[PDB]
Amino acid sequence: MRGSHHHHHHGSAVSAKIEIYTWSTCPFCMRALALLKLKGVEFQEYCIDGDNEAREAMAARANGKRSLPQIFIDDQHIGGCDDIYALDGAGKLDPLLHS
Repeated sequence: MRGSHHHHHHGSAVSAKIEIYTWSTCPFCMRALALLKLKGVEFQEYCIDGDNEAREAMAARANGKRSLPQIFIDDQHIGGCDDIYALDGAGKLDPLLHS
């Protein structure tokens, strides 16, 4: 195991689970994607263009909301584009991404 390794009872290596549901061409989705990309974090985008079934799966997790985008971090519903930008402006987004 050659390398410079961090030990703190981590056990199996896991990380933040970051999810965003989008339409690719929605300007609010595009703005939220830009913010996540600028943070440099690894994240999963559920691009659901034209997919009603996926929108209903999204709504089932997002308090019935079908507005876009919808963002989850470690399985918690964060909200939409305005919500993530508001958190960042308050200095509260970085801690949630783990930093």
